[PDB]
Amino acid sequence: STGSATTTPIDSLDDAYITPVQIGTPAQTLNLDFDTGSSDLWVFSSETTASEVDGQTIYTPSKSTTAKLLSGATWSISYGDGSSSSGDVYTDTVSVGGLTVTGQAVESAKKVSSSFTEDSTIDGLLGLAFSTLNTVSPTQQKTFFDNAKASLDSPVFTADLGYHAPGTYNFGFIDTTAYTGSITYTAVSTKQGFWEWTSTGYAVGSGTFKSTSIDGIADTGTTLLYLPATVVSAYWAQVSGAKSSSSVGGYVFPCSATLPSFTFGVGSARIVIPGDYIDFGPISTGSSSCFGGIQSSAGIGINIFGDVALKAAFVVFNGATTPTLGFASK
Repeated sequence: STGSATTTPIDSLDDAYITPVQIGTPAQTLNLDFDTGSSDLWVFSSETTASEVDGQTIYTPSKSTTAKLLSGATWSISYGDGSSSSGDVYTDTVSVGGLTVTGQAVESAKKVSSSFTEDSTIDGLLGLAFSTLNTVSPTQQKTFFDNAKASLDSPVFTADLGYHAPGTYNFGFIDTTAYTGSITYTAVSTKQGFWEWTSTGYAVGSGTFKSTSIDGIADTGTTLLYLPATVVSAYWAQVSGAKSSSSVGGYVFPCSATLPSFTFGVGSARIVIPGDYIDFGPISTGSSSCFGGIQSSAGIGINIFGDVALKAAFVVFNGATTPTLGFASK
């Protein structure tokens, strides 16, 4: 089997991407944030504290003839921005782009933090990291990909995120028309539960490439690119007026600037992030100070190849017995 679904930016800045997901019988379609940095599929639901729902579409398990309470199971998760959610668990039928999994754990939110409430466009998350990170207790549950894997034509999914435009998540096949040149594959460590890999270096604009190992995660659920302070300083030093602002919480730059590109290495290959991808717009409405899309990972504890980087590539998440990651230009 295979599946193919369009993923769409939630706003004009590509702050996140949503993908329609069918849950239950009859289908209830929710728009979920596909997140290769976590491993829980959770949804706003009829059980979510009413004051914490503001415009989201909810899953109502009592209206699904295939929903079954997973007795005794609870979940609770925190995210990189300090947002969180928790609740109980059902199993139900879940389909993404024509690909169906029966008995998928669907984690129903009883509580969500302010950040989720305030974002009316995201009805929940669909985790695509390794199932070892799944938070369901006392019996850990498998991700949608993990459940689908054996049925897929090939044990892979691909992320093709757009810049200010829709893109695609495919399951079970590699669309050879979706990228240019060849796909370069690179080793993955699953020891921390993430799609963790090592970039071979970077360049700023038309500058020379610096060969240096940068360990980080391929994370569709993170908006920006978080890299070591040395790398980030080198980038922003090429933008007149750019500075790190503690009050704003990162590098900012004059909105009148033309940003240089940023290149990252994948083995001997190179992915070029155009400068425009690094502009996240005014820090507040009407400001002429703009937020940068490359930020320091210092004090995160890990480097994160988020949407800013991933949207410059066609990315293969290869879930073979020994997982790997593939990157192609597009």
